[PDB]
Amino acid sequence: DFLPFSRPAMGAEELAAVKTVLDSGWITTGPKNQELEAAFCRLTGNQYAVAVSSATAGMHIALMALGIGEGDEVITPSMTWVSTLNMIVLLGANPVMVDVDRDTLMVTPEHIEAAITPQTKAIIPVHYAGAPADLDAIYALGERYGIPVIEDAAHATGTSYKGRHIGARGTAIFSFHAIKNITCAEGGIVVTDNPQFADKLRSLKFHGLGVDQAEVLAPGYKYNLPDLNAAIALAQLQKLDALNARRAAIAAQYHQAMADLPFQPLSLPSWEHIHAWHLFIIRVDEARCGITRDALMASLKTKGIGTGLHFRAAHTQKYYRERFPTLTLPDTEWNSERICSLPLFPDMTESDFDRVITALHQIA
Ligand SMILES: Cc1ncc(COP(=O)(O)O)c(CN[C@H]2CONC2=O)c1O
Repeated sequence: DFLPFSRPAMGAEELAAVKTVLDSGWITTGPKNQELEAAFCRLTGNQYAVAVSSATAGMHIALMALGIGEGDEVITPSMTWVSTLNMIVLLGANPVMVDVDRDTLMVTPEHIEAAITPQTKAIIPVHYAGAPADLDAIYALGERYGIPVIEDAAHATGTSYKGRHIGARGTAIFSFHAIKNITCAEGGIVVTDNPQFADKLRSLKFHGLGVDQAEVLAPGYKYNLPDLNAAIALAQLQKLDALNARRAAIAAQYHQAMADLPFQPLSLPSWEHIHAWHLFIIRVDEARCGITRDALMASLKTKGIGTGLHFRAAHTQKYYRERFPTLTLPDTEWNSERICSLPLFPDMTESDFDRVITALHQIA
Protein backbone atom coordinates (compact mmCIF):
# COMPACT_ATOMS: atom_id res chain seq x y z
CA ASP A 1 0.00 0.00 0.00
CA PHE A 2 2.25 2.80 -1.25
CA LEU A 3 1.81 6.03 0.71
CA PRO A 4 2.92 8.97 -1.44
CA PHE A 5 4.07 12.23 0.14
CA SER A 6 1.05 14.01 -1.38
CA ARG A 7 -2.34 13.20 -2.91
CA PRO A 8 -4.87 15.68 -4.30
CA ALA A 9 -8.14 16.11 -2.37
CA MET A 10 -10.47 15.27 -5.26
CA GLY A 11 -14.13 14.51 -4.45
CA ALA A 12 -17.64 14.81 -5.90
CA GLU A 13 -17.48 18.60 -6.25
CA GLU A 14 -14.45 18.52 -8.57
CA LEU A 15 -16.22 16.11 -10.92
CA ALA A 16 -19.50 18.03 -10.77
CA ALA A 17 -17.60 21.23 -11.61
CA VAL A 18 -16.08 19.53 -14.67
CA LYS A 19 -19.45 18.12 -15.76
CA THR A 20 -21.08 21.56 -15.78
CA VAL A 21 -18.22 22.92 -17.91
CA LEU A 22 -18.35 19.95 -20.33
CA ASP A 23 -22.16 20.19 -20.69
CA SER A 24 -22.03 23.96 -21.22
CA GLY A 25 -19.85 23.56 -24.32
CA TRP A 26 -17.47 26.35 -23.21
CA ILE A 27 -14.44 24.40 -22.15
CA THR A 28 -11.59 26.90 -22.59
CA THR A 29 -11.02 30.38 -21.07
CA GLY A 30 -14.32 32.15 -20.36
CA PRO A 31 -16.63 32.65 -17.38
CA LYS A 32 -14.96 30.20 -14.97
CA ASN A 33 -11.61 32.00 -15.33
CA GLN A 34 -13.35 35.32 -14.58
CA GLU A 35 -14.92 33.80 -11.46
CA LEU A 36 -11.64 32.32 -10.32
CA GLU A 37 -9.96 35.73 -10.78
CA ALA A 38 -12.74 37.52 -8.83
CA ALA A 39 -12.53 34.88 -6.09
CA PHE A 40 -8.75 35.25 -5.68
CA CYS A 41 -9.21 39.02 -5.33
CA ARG A 42 -11.91 38.38 -2.69
CA LEU A 43 -9.70 35.86 -0.93
CA THR A 44 -6.60 38.04 -0.77
CA GLY A 45 -7.93 41.60 -0.56
CA ASN A 46 -6.00 42.53 -3.71
CA GLN A 47 -7.56 44.38 -6.64
CA TYR A 48 -6.57 42.37 -9.78
CA ALA A 49 -5.95 38.70 -10.62
CA VAL A 50 -4.88 37.04 -13.90
CA ALA A 51 -5.37 33.26 -14.10
CA VAL A 52 -2.74 31.29 -16.05
CA SER A 53 -1.68 27.74 -17.02
CA SER A 54 0.93 27.44 -14.25
CA ALA A 55 2.75 29.46 -11.55
CA THR A 56 5.91 29.14 -13.74
CA ALA A 57 3.97 30.83 -16.56
CA GLY A 58 2.81 33.55 -14.18
CA MET A 59 6.45 34.14 -13.16
CA HIS A 60 7.46 34.34 -16.83
CA ILE A 61 4.84 36.92 -17.79
CA ALA A 62 5.29 38.90 -14.57
CA LEU A 63 9.00 39.36 -15.14
CA MET A 64 8.44 39.96 -18.85
CA ALA A 65 5.79 42.55 -18.10
CA LEU A 66 8.40 44.40 -16.00
CA GLY A 67 10.51 44.64 -19.19
CA ILE A 68 13.25 42.48 -17.67
CA GLY A 69 15.95 41.40 -20.08
CA GLU A 70 19.58 41.48 -21.16
CA GLY A 71 21.83 43.16 -18.58
CA ASP A 72 19.15 43.22 -15.87
CA GLU A 73 19.66 41.37 -12.58
CA VAL A 74 16.95 39.60 -10.54
CA ILE A 75 17.53 38.69 -6.89
CA THR A 76 16.19 35.32 -5.78
CA PRO A 77 17.21 32.59 -3.39
CA SER A 78 18.76 29.45 -4.88
CA MET A 79 16.61 27.55 -2.35
CA THR A 80 13.47 27.43 -4.52
CA TRP A 81 12.12 25.56 -7.54
CA VAL A 82 14.23 25.94 -10.70
CA SER A 83 11.32 27.46 -12.64
CA THR A 84 12.09 30.91 -11.28
CA LEU A 85 15.80 30.72 -12.21
CA ASN A 86 14.91 29.37 -15.66
CA MET A 87 12.46 32.22 -16.30
CA ILE A 88 15.03 34.88 -15.33
CA VAL A 89 17.67 33.22 -17.56
CA LEU A 90 15.34 32.56 -20.50
CA LEU A 91 14.33 36.22 -20.59
CA GLY A 92 18.03 37.10 -21.07
CA ALA A 93 18.51 38.46 -17.52
CA ASN A 94 21.00 37.49 -14.84
CA PRO A 95 19.82 35.70 -11.73
CA VAL A 96 21.58 36.78 -8.54
CA MET A 97 21.09 33.97 -6.04
CA VAL A 98 21.36 34.80 -2.34
CA ASP A 99 21.33 32.67 0.80
CA VAL A 100 18.40 31.93 3.07
CA ASP A 101 17.80 31.62 6.81
CA ARG A 102 19.32 28.34 8.01
CA ASP A 103 16.18 27.21 9.86
CA THR A 104 13.22 28.68 7.96
CA LEU A 105 14.77 28.50 4.46
CA MET A 106 13.58 32.01 3.69
CA VAL A 107 15.47 34.79 1.99
CA THR A 108 16.53 37.40 4.52
CA PRO A 109 16.46 41.15 4.02
CA GLU A 110 20.24 41.26 4.67
CA HIS A 111 21.11 38.74 1.94
CA ILE A 112 18.85 40.60 -0.48
CA GLU A 113 20.21 44.05 0.35
CA ALA A 114 23.87 43.02 0.02
CA ALA A 115 23.21 41.89 -3.59
CA ILE A 116 21.38 45.00 -4.81
CA THR A 117 23.15 46.96 -7.58
CA PRO A 118 21.86 49.49 -10.15
CA GLN A 119 21.05 46.55 -12.45
CA THR A 120 18.62 44.91 -9.96
CA LYS A 121 15.18 44.94 -11.59
CA ALA A 122 13.16 42.59 -9.36
CA ILE A 123 13.37 40.81 -6.00
CA ILE A 124 11.57 37.42 -5.66
CA PRO A 125 11.11 36.10 -2.10
CA VAL A 126 9.54 32.68 -1.55
CA HIS A 127 6.94 32.06 1.17
CA TYR A 128 8.53 28.77 2.09
CA ALA A 129 6.46 25.70 2.79
CA GLY A 130 3.31 27.61 3.84
CA ALA A 131 5.05 30.23 6.00
CA PRO A 132 5.52 33.86 4.97
CA ALA A 133 8.79 35.73 4.34
CA ASP A 134 9.61 39.07 6.03
CA LEU A 135 7.38 41.27 3.88
CA ASP A 136 7.69 44.56 5.82
CA ALA A 137 11.49 44.45 5.56
CA ILE A 138 11.38 43.14 1.97
CA TYR A 139 8.92 45.79 0.73
CA ALA A 140 10.88 48.54 2.55
CA LEU A 141 13.97 47.49 0.61
CA GLY A 142 11.84 47.50 -2.53
CA GLU A 143 10.55 51.01 -1.82
CA ARG A 144 13.94 52.42 -0.77
CA TYR A 145 15.79 51.22 -3.86
CA GLY A 146 12.96 51.49 -6.44
CA ILE A 147 12.86 47.74 -7.13
CA PRO A 148 9.74 45.71 -7.86
CA VAL A 149 8.95 42.85 -5.49
CA ILE A 150 7.30 39.74 -7.09
CA GLU A 151 6.26 37.25 -4.45
CA ASP A 152 6.55 33.52 -5.10
CA ALA A 153 3.44 32.25 -3.28
CA ALA A 154 3.22 28.77 -4.81
CA HIS A 155 3.27 27.17 -1.34
CA ALA A 156 1.17 29.90 0.24
CA THR A 157 -2.50 29.60 -0.69
CA GLY A 158 -3.99 30.27 2.78
CA THR A 159 -0.87 31.90 4.27
CA SER A 160 -1.09 35.14 6.24
CA TYR A 161 1.56 37.59 7.40
CA LYS A 162 0.98 39.84 10.42
CA GLY A 163 -2.81 39.64 10.02
CA ARG A 164 -2.88 40.04 6.23
CA HIS A 165 -3.22 37.41 3.53
CA ILE A 166 -0.25 36.81 1.24
CA GLY A 167 -1.30 38.64 -1.94
CA ALA A 168 -3.37 41.41 -0.29
CA ARG A 169 -1.00 44.00 -1.68
CA GLY A 170 1.98 43.99 -4.07
CA THR A 171 2.30 41.14 -6.56
CA ALA A 172 1.98 37.48 -5.61
CA ILE A 173 1.88 34.36 -7.74
CA PHE A 174 -0.03 31.28 -6.60
CA SER A 175 0.01 27.71 -7.91
CA PHE A 176 -2.66 25.12 -8.56
CA HIS A 177 -0.19 22.30 -9.35
CA ALA A 178 -1.37 18.81 -8.33
CA ILE A 179 0.40 18.63 -4.92
CA LYS A 180 -0.31 22.24 -3.85
CA ASN A 181 -2.94 23.35 -1.27
CA ILE A 182 -5.61 23.83 -3.95
CA THR A 183 -5.30 22.18 -7.36
CA CYS A 184 -6.65 21.91 -10.86
CA ALA A 185 -3.75 19.57 -11.86
CA GLU A 186 -1.79 22.45 -13.40
CA GLY A 187 -2.62 26.17 -13.16
CA GLY A 188 -1.73 29.37 -11.32
CA ILE A 189 -2.80 32.97 -10.87
CA VAL A 190 -1.02 36.30 -10.58
CA VAL A 191 -2.61 38.64 -8.04
CA THR A 192 -1.53 42.30 -8.27
CA ASP A 193 -2.54 45.81 -7.17
CA ASN A 194 -1.44 47.54 -10.40
CA PRO A 195 -3.97 47.89 -13.21
CA GLN A 196 -1.46 48.61 -15.98
CA PHE A 197 0.64 45.64 -14.84
CA ALA A 198 -2.50 43.47 -14.76
CA ASP A 199 -3.45 44.53 -18.31
CA LYS A 200 0.06 43.61 -19.57
CA LEU A 201 -0.27 40.19 -17.87
CA ARG A 202 -3.68 39.50 -19.47
CA SER A 203 -2.31 40.25 -22.89
CA LEU A 204 1.02 38.39 -22.49
CA LYS A 205 -0.67 35.11 -21.43
CA PHE A 206 -2.79 35.25 -24.57
CA HIS A 207 -0.64 35.90 -27.65
CA GLY A 208 -0.02 39.60 -26.83
CA LEU A 209 -3.52 40.25 -28.15
CA GLY A 210 -5.27 43.45 -27.17
CA VAL A 211 -7.62 46.19 -28.29
CA ASP A 212 -5.79 49.22 -29.67
CA GLN A 213 -11.15 43.96 -32.40
CA ALA A 214 -8.11 42.38 -30.73
CA GLU A 215 -4.81 42.16 -32.62
CA VAL A 216 -1.18 41.53 -31.67
CA LEU A 217 0.00 44.66 -29.77
CA ALA A 218 3.28 43.11 -28.66
CA PRO A 219 4.13 39.40 -29.07
CA GLY A 220 3.01 37.20 -26.21
CA TYR A 221 2.81 33.55 -25.24
CA LYS A 222 0.01 31.08 -24.82
CA TYR A 223 -0.60 30.57 -21.12
CA ASN A 224 -4.38 30.75 -20.68
CA LEU A 225 -6.03 28.38 -18.18
CA PRO A 226 -9.01 26.44 -19.57
CA ASP A 227 -12.39 26.89 -17.83
CA LEU A 228 -12.39 23.11 -17.35
CA ASN A 229 -9.41 23.33 -15.02
CA ALA A 230 -10.54 26.71 -13.61
CA ALA A 231 -13.80 25.12 -12.39
CA ILE A 232 -11.82 22.49 -10.48
CA ALA A 233 -9.70 25.23 -8.84
CA LEU A 234 -12.91 27.07 -7.87
CA ALA A 235 -14.34 23.94 -6.19
CA GLN A 236 -11.03 23.39 -4.37
CA LEU A 237 -10.93 27.06 -3.36
CA GLN A 238 -14.36 26.64 -1.70
CA LYS A 239 -12.87 23.98 0.61
CA LEU A 240 -9.64 25.85 1.48
CA ASP A 241 -10.08 26.28 5.25
CA ALA A 242 -11.12 22.68 5.74
CA LEU A 243 -8.23 21.35 3.63
CA ASN A 244 -5.68 23.62 5.31
CA ALA A 245 -6.98 22.70 8.78
CA ARG A 246 -6.40 19.00 7.96
CA ARG A 247 -2.83 19.86 6.88
CA ALA A 248 -2.23 21.90 10.06
CA ALA A 249 -3.54 19.08 12.27
CA ILE A 250 -1.10 16.61 10.76
CA ALA A 251 1.73 19.13 11.18
CA ALA A 252 0.98 19.22 14.93
CA GLN A 253 1.16 15.43 15.22
CA TYR A 254 4.45 15.51 13.29
CA HIS A 255 5.66 18.27 15.62
CA GLN A 256 4.70 16.20 18.66
CA ALA A 257 6.20 13.03 17.18
CA MET A 258 9.44 14.85 16.32
CA ALA A 259 10.21 15.51 20.00
CA ASP A 260 11.02 11.80 20.35
CA LEU A 261 13.01 11.70 17.09
CA PRO A 262 16.37 13.06 15.97
CA PHE A 263 15.08 14.77 12.80
CA GLN A 264 14.83 18.57 12.83
CA PRO A 265 11.79 20.32 11.38
CA LEU A 266 12.15 23.83 10.00
CA SER A 267 11.69 26.71 12.43
CA LEU A 268 8.56 28.87 12.27
CA PRO A 269 9.44 32.44 11.26
CA SER A 270 9.38 34.82 14.23
CA TRP A 271 6.80 37.32 12.93
CA GLU A 272 3.05 36.75 13.27
CA HIS A 273 1.54 34.57 10.55
CA ILE A 274 -0.80 31.77 9.55
CA HIS A 275 0.98 28.70 8.09
CA ALA A 276 -0.68 26.98 5.11
CA TRP A 277 1.34 23.83 5.84
CA HIS A 278 2.01 23.02 2.20
CA LEU A 279 4.96 20.87 3.24
CA PHE A 280 6.32 19.30 6.44
CA ILE A 281 10.12 19.43 5.89
CA ILE A 282 12.68 17.77 8.16
CA ARG A 283 16.48 18.00 8.12
CA VAL A 284 18.39 14.70 8.26
CA ASP A 285 21.94 15.35 9.48
CA GLU A 286 23.92 12.11 9.31
CA ALA A 287 25.92 12.88 12.46
CA ARG A 288 22.88 13.71 14.60
CA CYS A 289 20.62 10.98 13.18
CA GLY A 290 23.11 8.26 12.21
CA ILE A 291 21.45 8.06 8.78
CA THR A 292 21.84 10.41 5.80
CA ARG A 293 18.95 12.16 4.02
CA ASP A 294 19.25 10.06 0.86
CA ALA A 295 19.49 6.85 2.91
CA LEU A 296 16.40 7.80 4.92
CA MET A 297 14.49 8.66 1.73
CA ALA A 298 15.51 5.29 0.28
CA SER A 299 14.72 3.53 3.58
CA LEU A 300 11.25 5.05 3.86
CA LYS A 301 10.53 3.98 0.27
CA THR A 302 11.34 0.33 1.05
CA LYS A 303 8.49 0.57 3.55
CA GLY A 304 6.23 1.95 0.80
CA ILE A 305 6.46 5.54 2.10
CA GLY A 306 7.12 8.28 -0.46
CA THR A 307 8.99 11.48 0.45
CA GLY A 308 9.67 14.76 -1.41
CA LEU A 309 12.79 16.89 -1.97
CA HIS A 310 12.10 20.62 -1.67
CA PHE A 311 14.56 21.53 -2.90
CA ARG A 312 17.89 20.47 -4.41
CA ALA A 313 19.10 24.08 -4.52
CA ALA A 314 19.07 25.59 -7.99
CA HIS A 315 22.78 26.51 -7.90
CA THR A 316 23.76 22.85 -7.42
CA GLN A 317 22.02 21.78 -10.64
CA LYS A 318 24.06 21.16 -13.77
CA TYR A 319 23.33 24.26 -15.82
CA TYR A 320 23.71 26.55 -12.80
CA ARG A 321 26.82 24.86 -11.39
CA GLU A 322 28.53 25.42 -14.75
CA ARG A 323 27.40 29.04 -15.14
CA PHE A 324 28.13 30.15 -11.53
CA PRO A 325 31.05 27.92 -10.55
CA THR A 326 32.27 30.12 -7.71
CA LEU A 327 28.84 30.74 -6.18
CA THR A 328 28.78 29.55 -2.57
CA LEU A 329 25.71 29.73 -0.25
CA PRO A 330 26.36 27.80 2.98
CA ASP A 331 22.98 27.77 4.72
CA THR A 332 21.31 26.91 1.42
CA GLU A 333 23.84 24.13 0.70
CA TRP A 334 23.73 22.79 4.25
CA ASN A 335 19.94 22.44 4.05
CA SER A 336 19.88 21.21 0.45
CA GLU A 337 21.87 18.09 1.40
CA ARG A 338 19.66 17.41 4.42
CA ILE A 339 16.02 18.28 3.70
CA CYS A 340 13.18 16.01 2.72
CA SER A 341 9.39 16.33 2.80
CA LEU A 342 7.33 13.74 4.66
CA PRO A 343 3.79 12.76 3.72
CA LEU A 344 1.33 15.58 4.20
CA PHE A 345 -2.03 15.97 2.41
CA PRO A 346 -5.67 16.59 3.44
CA ASP A 347 -6.82 12.97 3.02
CA MET A 348 -3.92 11.47 4.99
CA THR A 349 -5.27 9.22 7.79
CA GLU A 350 -3.66 8.17 11.09
CA SER A 351 -3.11 4.72 9.60
CA ASP A 352 -0.97 6.74 7.17
CA PHE A 353 0.36 9.18 9.75
CA ASP A 354 1.24 6.63 12.42
CA ARG A 355 2.71 4.38 9.68
CA VAL A 356 5.18 7.14 8.83
CA ILE A 357 6.07 7.62 12.49
CA THR A 358 6.72 3.91 13.12
CA ALA A 359 8.99 3.84 10.05
CA LEU A 360 11.02 6.82 11.24
CA HIS A 361 11.52 5.23 14.67
CA GLN A 362 12.56 1.98 12.99
CA ILE A 363 15.05 4.08 11.00
CA ALA A 364 16.39 6.19 13.90
C1 LIG B 1 8.45 27.49 -4.88
C2 LIG B 1 7.82 27.06 -6.18
N1 LIG B 1 7.66 28.03 -7.11
C3 LIG B 1 7.11 27.69 -8.28
C4 LIG B 1 6.70 26.39 -8.60
C5 LIG B 1 6.10 26.13 -9.94
O1 LIG B 1 4.70 26.05 -9.78
P1 LIG B 1 3.86 25.51 -10.97
O2 LIG B 1 3.98 24.02 -10.95
O3 LIG B 1 2.45 25.93 -10.77
O4 LIG B 1 4.38 26.09 -12.24
C6 LIG B 1 6.85 25.36 -7.65
C7 LIG B 1 6.41 23.94 -7.97
N2 LIG B 1 5.35 23.40 -7.19
C8 LIG B 1 5.47 22.41 -6.30
C9 LIG B 1 4.43 21.45 -5.75
O5 LIG B 1 5.21 20.38 -5.22
N3 LIG B 1 6.49 20.90 -4.94
C10 LIG B 1 6.77 21.87 -5.82
O6 LIG B 1 7.83 22.46 -5.93
C11 LIG B 1 7.44 25.74 -6.41
O7 LIG B 1 7.65 24.82 -5.40
